[PDB]
Amino acid sequence: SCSDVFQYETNKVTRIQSMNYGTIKWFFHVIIFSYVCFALVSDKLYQRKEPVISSVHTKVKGIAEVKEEILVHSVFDTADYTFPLQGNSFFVMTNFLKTEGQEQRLCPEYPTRRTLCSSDRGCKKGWMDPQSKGIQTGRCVVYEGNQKTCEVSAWCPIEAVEEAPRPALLNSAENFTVLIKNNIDFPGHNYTTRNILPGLNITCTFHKTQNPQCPIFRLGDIFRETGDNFSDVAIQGGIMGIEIYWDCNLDRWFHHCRPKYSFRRLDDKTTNVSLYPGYNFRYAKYYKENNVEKRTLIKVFGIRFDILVFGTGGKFDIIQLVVYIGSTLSYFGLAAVFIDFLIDTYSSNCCRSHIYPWCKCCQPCVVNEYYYRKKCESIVEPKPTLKYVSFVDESHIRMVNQQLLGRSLQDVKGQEVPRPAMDSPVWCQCGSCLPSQLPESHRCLEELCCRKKPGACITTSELFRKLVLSRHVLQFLLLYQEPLLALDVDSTNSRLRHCAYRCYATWRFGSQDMADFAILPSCCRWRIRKEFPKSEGQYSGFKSPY
Amino acid sequence: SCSDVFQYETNKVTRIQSMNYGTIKWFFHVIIFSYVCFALVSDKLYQRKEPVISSVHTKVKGIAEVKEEILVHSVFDTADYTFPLQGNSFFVMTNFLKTEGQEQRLCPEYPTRRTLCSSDRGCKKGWMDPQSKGIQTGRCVVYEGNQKTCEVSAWCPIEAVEEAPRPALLNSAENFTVLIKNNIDFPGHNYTTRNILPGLNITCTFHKTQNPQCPIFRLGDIFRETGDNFSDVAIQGGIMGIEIYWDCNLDRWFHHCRPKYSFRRLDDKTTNVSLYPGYNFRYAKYYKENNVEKRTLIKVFGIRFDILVFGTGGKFDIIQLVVYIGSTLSYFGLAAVFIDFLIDTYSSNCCRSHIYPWCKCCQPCVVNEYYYRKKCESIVEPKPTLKYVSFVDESHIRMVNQQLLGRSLQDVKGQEVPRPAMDSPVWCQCGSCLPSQLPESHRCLEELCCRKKPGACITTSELFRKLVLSRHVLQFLLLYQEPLLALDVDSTNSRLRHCAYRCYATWRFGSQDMADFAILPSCCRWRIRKEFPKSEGQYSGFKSPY
Amino acid sequence: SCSDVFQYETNKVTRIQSMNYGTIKWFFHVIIFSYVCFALVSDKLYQRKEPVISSVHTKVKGIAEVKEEILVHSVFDTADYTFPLQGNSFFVMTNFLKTEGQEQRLCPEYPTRRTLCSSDRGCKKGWMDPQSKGIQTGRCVVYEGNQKTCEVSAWCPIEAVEEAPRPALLNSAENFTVLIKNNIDFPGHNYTTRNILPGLNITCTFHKTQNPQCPIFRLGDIFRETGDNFSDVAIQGGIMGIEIYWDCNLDRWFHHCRPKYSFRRLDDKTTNVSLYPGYNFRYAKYYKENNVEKRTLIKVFGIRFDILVFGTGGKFDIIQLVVYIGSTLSYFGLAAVFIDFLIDTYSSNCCRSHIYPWCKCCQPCVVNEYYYRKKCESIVEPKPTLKYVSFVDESHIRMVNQQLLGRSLQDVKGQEVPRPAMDSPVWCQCGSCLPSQLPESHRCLEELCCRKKPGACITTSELFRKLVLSRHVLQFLLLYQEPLLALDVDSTNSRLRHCAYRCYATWRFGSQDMADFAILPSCCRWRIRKEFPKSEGQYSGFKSPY
Ligand SMILES: CC(C)CCC[C@@H](C)[C@H]1CC[C@H]2[C@@H]3CC=C4C[C@@H](OC(=O)CCC(=O)O)CC[C@]4(C)[C@H]3CC[C@]12C
Ligand SMILES: CC(C)CCC[C@@H](C)[C@H]1CC[C@H]2[C@@H]3CC=C4C[C@@H](OC(=O)CCC(=O)O)CC[C@]4(C)[C@H]3CC[C@]12C
Ligand SMILES: CC(C)CCC[C@@H](C)[C@H]1CC[C@H]2[C@@H]3CC=C4C[C@@H](OC(=O)CCC(=O)O)CC[C@]4(C)[C@H]3CC[C@]12C
Ligand SMILES: *[C@@H]1O[C@H](CO)[C@@H](O[C@@H]2O[C@H](CO)[C@@H](O)[C@H](O)[C@H]2NC(C)=O)[C@H](O)[C@H]1NC(C)=O
Ligand SMILES: *[C@@H]1O[C@H](CO)[C@@H](O[C@@H]2O[C@H](CO)[C@@H](O)[C@H](O)[C@H]2NC(C)=O)[C@H](O)[C@H]1NC(C)=O
Ligand SMILES: *[C@@H]1O[C@H](CO)[C@@H](O[C@@H]2O[C@H](CO)[C@@H](O)[C@H](O)[C@H]2NC(C)=O)[C@H](O)[C@H]1NC(C)=O
Ligand SMILES: *[C@@H]1O[C@H](CO)[C@@H](O[C@@H]2O[C@H](CO)[C@@H](O)[C@H](O)[C@H]2NC(C)=O)[C@H](O)[C@H]1NC(C)=O
Ligand SMILES: Nc1nc2c(ncn2[C@@H]2O[C@H](COP(=O)(O)OP(=O)(O)O)[C@@H](O)[C@H]2O)c(=O)[nH]1
Ligand SMILES: Nc1nc2c(ncn2[C@@H]2O[C@H](COP(=O)(O)OP(=O)(O)O)[C@@H](O)[C@H]2O)c(=O)[nH]1
Ligand SMILES: Nc1nc2c(ncn2[C@@H]2O[C@H](COP(=O)(O)OP(=O)(O)O)[C@@H](O)[C@H]2O)c(=O)[nH]1
Ligand SMILES: *C(=O)CCCCCCCCCCCCCCC
Ligand SMILES: *C(=O)CCCCCCCCCCCCCCC
Ligand SMILES: *C(=O)CCCCCCCCCCCCCCC
Ligand SMILES: *C(=O)CCCCCCCCCCCCCCC
Ligand SMILES: *C(=O)CCCCCCCCCCCCCCC
Ligand SMILES: *C(=O)CCCCCCCCCCCCCCC
Ligand code: NA
Ligand SMILES: [Zn+2]
Ligand SMILES: [Zn+2]
Ligand SMILES: [Zn+2]
Ligand SMILES: [Zn+2]
Ligand SMILES: [Zn+2]
Ligand SMILES: [Zn+2]
Repeated sequence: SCSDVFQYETNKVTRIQSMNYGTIKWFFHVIIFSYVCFALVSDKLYQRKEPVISSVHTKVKGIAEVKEEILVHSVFDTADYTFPLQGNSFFVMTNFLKTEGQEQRLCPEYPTRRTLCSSDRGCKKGWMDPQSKGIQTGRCVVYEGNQKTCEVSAWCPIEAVEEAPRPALLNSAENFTVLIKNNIDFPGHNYTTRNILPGLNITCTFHKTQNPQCPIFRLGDIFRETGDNFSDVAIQGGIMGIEIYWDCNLDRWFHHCRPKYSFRRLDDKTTNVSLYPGYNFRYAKYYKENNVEKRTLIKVFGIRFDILVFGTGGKFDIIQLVVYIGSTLSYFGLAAVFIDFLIDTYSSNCCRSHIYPWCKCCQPCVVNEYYYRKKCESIVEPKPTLKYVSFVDESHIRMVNQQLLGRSLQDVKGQEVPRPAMDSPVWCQCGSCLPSQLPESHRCLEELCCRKKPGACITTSELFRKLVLSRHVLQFLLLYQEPLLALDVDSTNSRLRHCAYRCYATWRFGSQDMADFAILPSCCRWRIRKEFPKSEGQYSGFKSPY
Repeated sequence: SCSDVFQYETNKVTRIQSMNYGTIKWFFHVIIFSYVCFALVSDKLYQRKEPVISSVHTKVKGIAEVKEEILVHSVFDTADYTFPLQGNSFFVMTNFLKTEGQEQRLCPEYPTRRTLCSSDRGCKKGWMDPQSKGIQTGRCVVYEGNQKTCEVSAWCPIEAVEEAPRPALLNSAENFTVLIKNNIDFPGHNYTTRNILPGLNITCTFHKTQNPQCPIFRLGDIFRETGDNFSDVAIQGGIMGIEIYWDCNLDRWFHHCRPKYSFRRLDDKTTNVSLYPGYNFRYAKYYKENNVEKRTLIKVFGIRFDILVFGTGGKFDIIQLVVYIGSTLSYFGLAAVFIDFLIDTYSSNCCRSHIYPWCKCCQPCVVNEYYYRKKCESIVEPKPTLKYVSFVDESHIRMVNQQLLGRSLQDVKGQEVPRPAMDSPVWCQCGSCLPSQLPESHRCLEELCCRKKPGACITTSELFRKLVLSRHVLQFLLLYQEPLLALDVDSTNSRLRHCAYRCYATWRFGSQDMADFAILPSCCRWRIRKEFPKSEGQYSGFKSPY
Repeated sequence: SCSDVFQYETNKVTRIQSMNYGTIKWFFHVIIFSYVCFALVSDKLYQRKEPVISSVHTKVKGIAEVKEEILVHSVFDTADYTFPLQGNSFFVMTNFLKTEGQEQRLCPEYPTRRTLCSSDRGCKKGWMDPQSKGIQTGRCVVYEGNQKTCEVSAWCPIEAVEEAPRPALLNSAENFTVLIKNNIDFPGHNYTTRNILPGLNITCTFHKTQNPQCPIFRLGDIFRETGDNFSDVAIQGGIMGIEIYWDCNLDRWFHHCRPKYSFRRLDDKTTNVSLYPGYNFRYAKYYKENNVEKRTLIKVFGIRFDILVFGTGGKFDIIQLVVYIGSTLSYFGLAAVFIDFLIDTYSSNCCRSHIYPWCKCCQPCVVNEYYYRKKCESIVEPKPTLKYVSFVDESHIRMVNQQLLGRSLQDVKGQEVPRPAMDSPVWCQCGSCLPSQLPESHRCLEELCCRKKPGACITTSELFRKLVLSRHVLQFLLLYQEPLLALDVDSTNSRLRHCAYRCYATWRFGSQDMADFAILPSCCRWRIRKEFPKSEGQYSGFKSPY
């Protein structure tokens, strides 16, 4: 109903005045809160992070004097050593080999072990070797004098097999400068900045400590940073990485979006010719001379500079913070988990029978028995088979959640439970019990005696006659609930019989949890039925409430 | 104060010995833990993942014999069929159309339906058609014999409208090989590796099962993988993707960082000429012949290979694991939520009056009544309007949280509550009540009788005279709290009057929660006031504690 | 054991029938659930998001009539104004400066302030100025007539220092069109789509409202969108961004994967010549004329269009949803936290002694005293030093968890605690106490009197003689636990002495929590020992249970 909707259940708690557990709780809480705040700040988990969208524009500056045997000196400019390719990459030629006046004809292949032939049997027509730039014609030919090489259809004259020039022809390229303009955007955050800000000094060169924001880089300085030697790499070439990292906080109070520049060689420093070490490409200049298409083939060596731009932009997001806080909230209940585990363990008797005698430092932790007693109440499943049995000659109570397979309940011994400390037949050991008058199937239930060993019956006790058999007590108990009650003698006697069973069960078992499922001894049962007999019929006996 | 800071509140709990609920709890816990661990391992939620920073370097190898009508055979090398463009992409020419000796002049446009004119009226001076590479001059001209085309300023001779050659001139390009060198970095994790490791066989070609780590790829094999036909795509061209995936675990014990190679065609397999199918571009060779700038225009068809490199690098992060664990901790309380929901539902009487008679399989779930009784205590808001009423002729108690609008409290019937089973006037049905002597506004409160229907007054009960009106009982109760108390007769009588109200309320209502807000019947009230009258003045009556 | 494994502990709770707290709980729950669902939907936190892998293919269409003084008109096509560079970028030449017939020789440098020399002293041999494309030879030379410039080895004739042409020679480039084909993939989700779908109109041009899905873009329209003027940027050049955003939901029921096109200028709108404003590059055409390698140097101005493709693809992931729900579950316990905080504060007496008299609106919140009483039970650490003391002349009880440094326990006054309202020597103020017969070290414990101020001893009370000293009461209490008990007179007397201590402690302190650690007054102690003396020996006294 409506009145049941507007309810609030609060947990019943026990507040413990303990230095140890209070200190533990607050230590746990402070550590957890400090780590939670530290993780939040360090990893900026309150921030939504957006990857950087980058655009790079490079401007390489520098001229080189190049000396080639012919000896002639020439000046190379950007139009000569730079091949406009990309923005996130630029290439600087550092060396070259020139093959001039090539033509599509038949020519003697350059002398090599795979090529040098003695007769036409050492060459197959149409053979396309992976190591040739030509297709075999089948016949050997004189490359020069004694040398006999396999003729091949290709661009001719064939390239000479020669290593790259040493020293590199554009070794002066380490003195070249590149200006890098990097525009970045965070479209989700709608933020864009660039690496060159107004007022930045433009006549500087980058230095990681002196000028770490000058976007002008000397290539030799890049190689020094990486520990690589420009002169060596210039010969055969390579690939260098210019990393631009953007750790950008777009919170206006803590705003910072500047690049960090780092350098990384990207080509393997290998000498395995099978792997094509360095960085080179064959680039052909075409020109029409003598009404024929010609080719100046240049094997271009150089260094490709890859501009690697990466990073994130963070701005405060409520949802991210909420998610993080919710992911951290359950950690504050671990103090309770730990302390409750301590209360549950140290309440165990084992911790005192064996441990404390050995480790006498832990004895003061016996207070957890009191804490557990005040904290936890143990209850059993109220099953129809549940029965509780008390013997006056025993200090404990037996729980029998076990079917009686025709066995006397006196002989069925179940697990012991402690009594709440509020403060003729063969199975009879008191000589005051009578056989059960129930159906034989259910007769074993009442085959129980007040005592496990021979002795005096509990019926002979004073308190049995004052508590259980006193008409005044039972009448008072009945009137307390029904003050004006008036019943026939038989109905009243039945009520007093029930109240007497109740009184015995409460007296010997205590809690109604046990007294509800208690079983009266035959002696007490039949004494009560003698004090309050029914006019007619037979007694139903124990009927479990569930 | 300080002593209040060092406190620990533990929750009071009820431990249930139940097979069903213990099994349910442990089943829930095991399932939740297993799923939590499985999710953690599978998605590596203990790891901080960094996107890969990639650098690609390609080396295409292969020569092609090209036959063009003129019939002449020529050998194409990389310098011829490759246009150095990028690292994450390479292009292989597969076909071409050559237009030689172009000049900037006035020329007859190539015959087309849009172009063919009969007179100068079919061409507008300065017209720039989207389908022309020229600007109209206004006059028709003879392309050849009868053909009359619109003269146009453009590069001349104009290109012939011809499809790409079939078969492709560089069909042998499927036999070409590309070596891909991929360098990757995880700057946050400070890890870099490359796809070619020392010892990798260099004379292999990639195969997805035999050699899935050879970075040398035959282009035809790529197309076979994709199910595309190289011969067909070579004619008009296309775009192929070489995907390099890096699933890299940088935990040293479980370290693995190798690439997975896959292939994906990236151009639409369309035949819509409006959409410019394939991949072609017009590239012009410039040469000075006859002291004039000329142009050999080549329509270059071929396949662009895009190298797509993606992936993540994971290394264990404490913060990520902490966040995940905290996000999973609350799921362990769902067993408690579920079982408490079961206890709350199955405690409902509805589950037994109607359900169990129908579904007799659920009857053993009646134990939840006991569990709920041992688990939950219901309390009401102690409002000034709160009043509890008990009639001896009823087995229940009425709660009246409702203002008395001049109505007798006997006539005001509130909702019924069950009594805690601890074990002359017109509105009078017992003939022992007197009218209220309070102000008329507050007189209706005491207009209550001990019984709802005619009968004997509860004052005639024995227990009323023994519990409520016995001087010994009240004196004992007062001395129990104040052993040495001694008061004037009037003060003592007032104390006994209060204690008698208390005794009636406790006897008929039980818990002080109800007895505090109980209302004594007029009969009992005035009998008590007769047994313990005050010397002078009038009786204040009921004063709610709140 | 096994029976202890199959247990379920449920929390004991108090259900409060309160409009205020029920409404607060449900308001909290509804707000939290609504925000949780809103965050989930808005941020799609049930989805695993994959970054887009993009491939771009551009096709620029348009021809321009170019007029250069010589005055001659020429038609430029793609082969002329487009430099095949990349897919994610395309370049359109908009202006150029041509330097024809350059040769590698010695030439007079172009007149500038840094260059103009009067004699050979104004030029250093081999000097490589950053602003020169040549290397100084050391001698001045006549550029023209009076002008004297420093001779320099370079490509000659040296380029004239001239601004870019105004108006731009390819100003008609704003009428050019580019078709952008964008293929995207989500490899984890195994989804690929493209921006051109079947049925898309191909004769349109993009408009942000009319045709926001036409992938054909007029460049001038892009600049209008950005608010930039194409004519101005065409002169010196620039960089424009075409952003393609993919917000793609790959859930089939809510599936949508289409691009959003936006435009952003990427070059800084700077006029600082040091920063190389615009976008230009020097591109050289090489031709062999007169058996010499020549160079037509073109300074190419134009606009680079960067195609920026970004976005995510989301598909439902169970793990992500589970993580989010778990991160949100603990927020539902904040209603309980808040209401329990309210119960804990408003139970404070301070809220009534001072606050309510001032703020009389809060008085009805005094019910939290009742709620806290029904919710929280406070217990103390049962330390060996813990002792409770009650004086009959005081209404409260004193807790002494403090060692007695030879001080009489009567003089040691500890903190006050309220009694559970169940309902000759110098330190003696009643004249019935005797000195302690314990060892002097432990004698101060029993140096306690029944009353703090002079008066009658509690032993003179009737209830002391009826409850504590009545043999019947104690015998009944002993038989209630041991009905058939029979002991020697000395053992029985010891049992009655213990039970009398128990009865006094229970009567004056109540709960066994206090009565366990209570200290009997010397008067009561010795009266009890007189009523039940031991045959021989001395009395041990108080022994703390812990
Ligand atoms: C870790 C747990 C235990 C405690 C939770 C701490 C939070 C209260 C902190 C974490 C991140 C903090 C935020 C970090 C960044 C910002 C941005 C800041 O705004 C700006 O800096 C920009 C101002 C502008 O928008 O113009 C305002 C404070 C705020 C929201 C902070 C408010 C306090 C927050 C939410
Ligand atoms: C899912 C819930 C219920 C249980 C939590 C399980 C954790 C205890 C697991 C999850 C991930 C595990 C980690 C996975 C990876 C590593 C890296 C491993 O280190 C290495 O492999 C590299 C060693 C090196 O650093 O040189 C050390 C163990 C550790 C921290 C593991 C420790 C155990 C962890 C934290
Ligand atoms: C926010 C808290 C308090 C409540 C949790 C809500 C969930 C039950 C919602 C959140 C996201 C929802 C999902 C969003 C998307 C989908 C995909 C949908 O499948 C499709 O659309 C594609 C069908 C196909 O696979 O072919 C099926 C429903 C499902 C799983 C939804 C089921 C209901 C979900 C898990
Ligand atoms: C950097 O590289 C250059 C070129 O490889 C090294 O100089 C060469 O060193 C070898 C061995 O001594 C000589 O035979 C060559 O004649 C040198 N060439 C030049 C250009 O002088 C140079 O030594 C390397 N750097 C360092 C520091 O060792
Ligand atoms: C790719 O290379 C293979 C191997 O050279 C070619 O197949 C050969 O083709 C010739 C001419 O038809 C035959 O004489 C050979 O017997 C073939 N060899 C094998 C092993 O089959 C193939 O034609 C080439 N493909 C293209 C498109 O050029
Ligand atoms: C792969 O593509 C080639 C070229 O389109 C196909 O070969 C052509 O097929 C048509 C139809 O039979 C013939 O008219 C042409 O003469 C063929 N050209 C060549 C080069 O032979 C080839 O059939 C396609 N692959 C497959 C398996 O069908
Ligand atoms: C867009 O740019 C063009 C070129 O800069 C501007 O046209 C020039 O404007 C100046 C100043 O009035 C004149 O001296 C030039 O002769 C103009 N050039 C041309 C090509 O006409 C134009 O004004 C700019 N757009 C707007 C709207 O101001
Ligand atoms: N706990 C308990 N209850 C009993 C016992 N014997 C009888 N009762 C209760 O007494 C009632 C039956 O009374 P009884 O004299 O046995 O049968 P009756 O004469 O037919 O009413 C039922 O409510 C039983 O639960 C017993 O040994 N233990
Ligand atoms: N629960 C309850 N308390 C009552 C009732 N009548 C009086 N009291 C209490 O008795 C005290 C007043 O005593 P009373 O004889 O009514 O008035 P007095 O003579 O002025 O003291 C107050 O503490 C009341 O709360 C009643 O019907 N029910
Ligand atoms: N709470 C409490 N227990 C007491 C006090 N005096 C004695 N006892 C208990 O009584 C028992 C000792 O009885 P006592 O006559 O003092 O000594 P005994 O004659 O050697 O047995 C122990 O269990 C004590 O805890 C007292 O003042 N307070
Ligand atoms: C007598 O019964 C003493 C036995 C104590 C058993 C508890 C042992 C404590 C060690 C931890 C056991 C639980 C695992 C917790 C892992 C963090
Ligand atoms: C007896 O009850 C002693 C129990 C004490 C439990 C503490 C066990 C060590 C764990 C300490 C962890 C927190 C650091 C110390 C807090 C002061
Ligand atoms: C008599 O009162 C029996 C009525 C039982 C009502 C409970 C019905 C159980 C079905 C679930 C209802 C709550 C929704 C839970 C969704 C997971
Ligand atoms: C009466 O109290 C029976 C209640 C039993 C509750 C179980 C209802 C079915 C839900 C089971 C979910 C867990 C799987 C089975 C555990 C053994
Ligand atoms: C008398 O004792 C009244 C004092 C009340 C103290 C409580 C003050 C309430 C304000 C909040 C204090 C706790 C911080 C909560 C932050 C959200
Ligand atoms: C006395 O016990 C009054 C306590 C009332 C607590 C409410 C204090 C204000 C916080 C309200 C937050 C939720 C919105 C209002 C719910 C109806
Ligand atoms: Na949580
Ligand atoms: Zn017997
Ligand atoms: Zn017996
Ligand atoms: Zn009446
Ligand atoms: Zn009456
Ligand atoms: Zn004294
Ligand atoms: Zn005294």
